[PDB]
Amino acid sequence: GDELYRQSLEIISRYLREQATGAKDTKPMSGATSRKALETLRRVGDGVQRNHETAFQGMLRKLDIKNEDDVKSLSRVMIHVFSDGVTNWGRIVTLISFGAFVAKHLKTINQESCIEPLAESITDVLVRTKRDWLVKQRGWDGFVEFFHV
Ligand SMILES: Cc1cc(OCCCc2c(C(=O)O)[nH]c3cc(Cl)ccc23)cc(C)c1Cl
Repeated sequence: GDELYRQSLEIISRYLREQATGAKDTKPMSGATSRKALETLRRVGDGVQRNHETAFQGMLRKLDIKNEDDVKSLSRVMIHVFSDGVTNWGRIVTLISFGAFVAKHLKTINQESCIEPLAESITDVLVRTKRDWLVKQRGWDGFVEFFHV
């Protein structure tokens, strides 16, 4: 995906590590288009883990994530849930927020090494399945606008 992929991997990766563990990545992060996306994501996102906790918990249970090898096998189930039907920014937040929910879990069991791979995985599925649509919304820029004020 090049630019779209590089940008999405940064937003999602930082958001997931931010979610499990505190704290920002101080490194400046080819655009402030990314900073604006992280913040929109940070605010619209924290609700979702709240509201869907039971369901999220159930899904994680089925998944059985213990190690890095398990994270590498999640793509098919991840595409399965994501690509059915209608696309919107809200569905994307849900893909990303679960990813953050899964990421928190990864930390608890001291597998924080797995988070980067989880992010790569999520970004692959997002850009592969929804690429054309995303380009149409202008990508991350379209995202911040859709949720603005
Ligand atoms: C990181 C990650 C994200 C995923 O998101 C799939 C699409 C979002 C979604 C949707 C959805 O967009 O229809 N419904 C969900 C329900 C639960 Cl319990 C969890 C996620 C969703 C799905 C999986 C399996 C994984 Cl591992």
